[PDB]
Amino acid sequence: GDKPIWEQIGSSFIQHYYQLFDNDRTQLGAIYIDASCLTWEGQQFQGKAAIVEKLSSLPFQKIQHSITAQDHQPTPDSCIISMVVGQLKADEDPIMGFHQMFLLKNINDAWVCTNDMFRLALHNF
Amino acid sequence: KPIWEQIGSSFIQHYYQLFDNDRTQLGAIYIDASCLTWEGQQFQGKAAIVEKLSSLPFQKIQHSITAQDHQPTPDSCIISMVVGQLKADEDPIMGFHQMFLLKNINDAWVCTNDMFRLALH
Repeated sequence: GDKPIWEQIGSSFIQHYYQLFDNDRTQLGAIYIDASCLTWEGQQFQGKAAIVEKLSSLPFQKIQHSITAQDHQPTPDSCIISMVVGQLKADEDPIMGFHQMFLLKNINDAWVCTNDMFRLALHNF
Repeated sequence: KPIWEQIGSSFIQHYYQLFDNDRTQLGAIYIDASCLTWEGQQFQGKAAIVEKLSSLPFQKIQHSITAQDHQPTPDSCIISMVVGQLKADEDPIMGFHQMFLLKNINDAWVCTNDMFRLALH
């Protein structure tokens, strides 16, 4: 009928997440649940509480993301899985590349994030 | 190391070993209803997947993993995320991103979802 639902939901989710991320990361708790997991630069965080503290604690003042590419697929358990590739610009730091992954689940008529993995692309020096 | 990391690590080892050696044998780690997104293009089902992979235009390929992250999901699956480099034949080294969703079926771990993307300079 045109665009599959996972494409629609994934895309809108991604957009909403970065907007929140780029304007007020303290509001990020809304997209996670207690059983959510976050791996940020190789470090794992379990649970909404620990996740939000971590993200709230980043030393950036101004952050801006840019998506180069996003891919979405439905999973067998009816979840939505997405892979994002893009660039980040924080404060006066140099532009960095990153990759992000999200696993979405519909809970209570709502799509929430149960798994989030983020890793920066390092410059080969 | 946590259980999920042990499984993820092995799977990837398995995957790239096959990829780099006998890619026509990759079917072994997929299921009939597997899904592959390769550079933005979708390949649905084992048969489509295998053809696609077997058909890549190079003869020799080699991968190297720069970083690998693994997580367990609430529904018993495992998500494996990798960043790396590869060299195919005589082409220059290219950066890449790959992600896998692993499921335990019939007592073994298989890949149900696979997403691959080359990095841009």
